[PDB]
Amino acid sequence: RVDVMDVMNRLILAMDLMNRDDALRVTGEVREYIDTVKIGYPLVLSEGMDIIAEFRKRFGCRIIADFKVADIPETNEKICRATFKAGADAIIVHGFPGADSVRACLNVAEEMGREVFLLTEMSHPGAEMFIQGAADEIARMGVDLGVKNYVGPSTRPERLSRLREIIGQDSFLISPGPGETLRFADAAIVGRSIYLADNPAAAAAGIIESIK
Amino acid sequence: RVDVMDVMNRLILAMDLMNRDDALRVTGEVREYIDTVKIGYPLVLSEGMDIIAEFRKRFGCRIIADFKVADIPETNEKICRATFKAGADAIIVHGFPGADSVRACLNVAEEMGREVFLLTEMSHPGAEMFIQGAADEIARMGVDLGVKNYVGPSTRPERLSRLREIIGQDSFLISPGPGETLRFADAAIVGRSIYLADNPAAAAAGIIESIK
Repeated sequence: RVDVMDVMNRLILAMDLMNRDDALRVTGEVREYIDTVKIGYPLVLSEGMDIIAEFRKRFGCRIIADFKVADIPETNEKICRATFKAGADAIIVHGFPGADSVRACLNVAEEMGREVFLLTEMSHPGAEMFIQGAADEIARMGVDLGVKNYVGPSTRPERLSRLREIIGQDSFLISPGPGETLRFADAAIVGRSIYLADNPAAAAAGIIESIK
Repeated sequence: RVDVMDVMNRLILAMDLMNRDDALRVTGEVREYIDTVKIGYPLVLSEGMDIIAEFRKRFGCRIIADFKVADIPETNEKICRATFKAGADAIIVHGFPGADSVRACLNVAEEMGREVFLLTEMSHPGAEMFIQGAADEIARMGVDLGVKNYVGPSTRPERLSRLREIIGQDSFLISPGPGETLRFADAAIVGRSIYLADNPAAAAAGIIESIK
């Protein structure tokens, strides 16, 4: 599909290291394989929001800010604006706080020509308490709102199938990573297997060969 | 109660401005009235995490990082660690992602001798979709885990009495403001009516008068 983003090799690097030197080094090594890097609070709080501009200027990669935005609408607006001003191409937002909080993010994205990803579900043990039960409704809330980009877990492939069912084949979906993840998701997110590898470039290359 | 924090005059400043000069100026002006300042991502993402150390060194105020932490346990750990390293006395965490994500924050707080506040409920319109229905259970989850500090809304006083009922009289509870708020909460949080006032110092003093 043409109106959703193109992620090189369907593989997104989760750059979860907290040290700038380490983060830049690994990312540089895999740039021939990956053009989209997901950055979280661990790195930006440790090293500064300026690191986003650094990734983009050094490597020309797309940056997804995995900030799991989860505040009231006014605060969400401010967070999204500060994040997009720093250069992020996209931001990941929680749906649990409801439609107004999501729309606040969509508004700033509209103003600044950036993207919003709705996080529908998480896969860590405690997610079963509240998140899993809300996930389908959060996905539908996104769809009813024209959200185009989603994040789903890939510890349960069949959940991805339900999610893909709700958001349609048109929507852009990314999920952690693998063969059956990519049967549902447009791109897989990979972290440790790359950034902790003795040879990250080889690790990335290896994963892509599997993706065939 | 002695094992819960003392907030000067039961009044917490919500420092929601995004530029460092304005933020420091207002906070300085109210330091005679307020010793506890809540700061959020809008300010720290715009100006850097170093601003926390600045508030503390300049004014000797307690800093609560309103980061609404809402990630998986490992990432929550890293977020709390970076935040406490930067000097925050306390951090606010979402309960919706479940007990393991909260406990991760409690672990780092235990290691570093800092505090965790559990956010039980929000009051913005979209909260009715998912958060309000989960609020009592999130509060009970906090209690079952010995969380001692809580954040609750103050747009519905009766919700505060429900929350106070669940967490007990021993727990520390903070909520937006203030007269009816302080029947239930230990301290009220105030933002705009102080930081946008032509005379913040007078605004603060004015509010404290009404609290007697």
